[PDB]
Amino acid sequence: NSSSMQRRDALNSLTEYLPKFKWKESKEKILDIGCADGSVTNIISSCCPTDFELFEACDVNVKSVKYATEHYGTSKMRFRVMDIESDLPKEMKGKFDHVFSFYTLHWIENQEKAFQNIYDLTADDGECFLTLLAQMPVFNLFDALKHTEKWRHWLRYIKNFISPYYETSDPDVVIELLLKRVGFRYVDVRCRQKKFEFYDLKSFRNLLEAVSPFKVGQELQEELIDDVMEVAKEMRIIDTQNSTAKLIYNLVVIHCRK
Amino acid sequence: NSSSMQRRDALNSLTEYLPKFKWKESKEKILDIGCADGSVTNIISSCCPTDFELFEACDVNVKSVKYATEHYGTSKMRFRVMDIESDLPKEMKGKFDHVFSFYTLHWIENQEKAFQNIYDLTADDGECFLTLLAQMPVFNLFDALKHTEKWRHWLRYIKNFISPYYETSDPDVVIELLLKRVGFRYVDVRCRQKKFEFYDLKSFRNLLEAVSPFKVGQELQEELIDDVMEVAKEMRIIDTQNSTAKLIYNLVVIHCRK
Repeated sequence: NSSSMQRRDALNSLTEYLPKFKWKESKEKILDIGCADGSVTNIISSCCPTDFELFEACDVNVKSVKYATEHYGTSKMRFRVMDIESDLPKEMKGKFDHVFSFYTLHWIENQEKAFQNIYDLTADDGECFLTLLAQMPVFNLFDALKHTEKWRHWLRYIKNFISPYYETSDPDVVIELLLKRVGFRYVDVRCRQKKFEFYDLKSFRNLLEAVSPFKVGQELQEELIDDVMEVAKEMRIIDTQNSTAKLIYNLVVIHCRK
Repeated sequence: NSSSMQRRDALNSLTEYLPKFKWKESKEKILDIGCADGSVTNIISSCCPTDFELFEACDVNVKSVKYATEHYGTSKMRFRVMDIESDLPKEMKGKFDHVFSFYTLHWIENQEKAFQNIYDLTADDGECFLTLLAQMPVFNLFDALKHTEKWRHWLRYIKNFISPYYETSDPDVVIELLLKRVGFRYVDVRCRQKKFEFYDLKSFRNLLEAVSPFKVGQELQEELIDDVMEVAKEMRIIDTQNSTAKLIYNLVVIHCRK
């Protein structure tokens, strides 16, 4: 049960960039896109040196984890279920002075919609701090499995989708070009190479079981992840001699203002 | 219910210094002095890029909060009740490759004992990352109340104690001199000026109620903290016109090796 790399990365990126944004607000309404567990939300709020006396809003699509935090993240700092790929509830358009979107580790289908939503959810002279993934071997892992002669036929009807910036050259400029066109006045995108090591394959298997894009039966789910773990060895994502797994991935840190 | 300044400070100091220490260990046993809520312990573990497959040990003196986290911080990463001012359980002498001690906000009676314990709890070529408080108006606040003609007589038998480094000039050199004498081969002590603002007096009162060094009856505890809040206005720790409270305090960041 480790979501640690998301938590570690959310943390290091937040701390590194805290000094770079200006709050200069008497009241303040802050939104956190892809909250999941409130572990990050709870440290964000404490690390934010501003008033935000109420309406620290946060959303996720998985509604079990959201409610699980509604019980734990506590009151007088709102929780919600929401998708940023869905059409915007106009009620909260331009409601938030600060938006946080740390990477989800679920493949996103439509980016510019999500970016346009981040643009529409932000008030004026309001800041956005987003991180997302340019290269992530976990995505490459499942994609390969989707293309094994065993599974290729049965997962054909599942949509791979496309990121206009994922595993492209200079994803930082691509995303900068996109965000300006969406209307963002200030933007500052940087690539950060990250490494996360799993010291037992059981920990690695639990991530893949959490992240699997595939809806196999309780019957098959074992067999599926067994074959992903095998593909992971072929890919050298797993060290077969150490029984370790190292993820080398590229993080895109977006700091922008409207 | 905000322990945020301890959490915010633990965080910023940890992240800033993560790149500066070398793990270079195959196994690893890590101890966290003054754990309280496992909020910091849970982010430390995720931010530590090392094996520590088991024996991530942690202690506090208040046994309700410890058990409260034993239920929440989960298994295969040990919890314990312990005081670092008490005589060392030899069982864990030189057991830990990394020791963390983020400041407690309770006045410590004996430092060199605690420092000597930090020295005895650490294995060889093992790192210590400690933060503690050089100047903190909260301590000055209660001290003044201890010396009001109303309370002076009734709190006379309570011990004020002394820090050889607290509200001294160059506390950084004093603590460096002490830690070397304890035996530490590498030491690197720095002063960090910190500011934390409370935007309502109710939040401030809840801290003081949590931190109060004084054992007044449920009957009197209200009257006591009412008088601390009044002393806080006299001290200009509380802005009477904004109904805010700003804490300007000095943090001592210790990075050392045996």
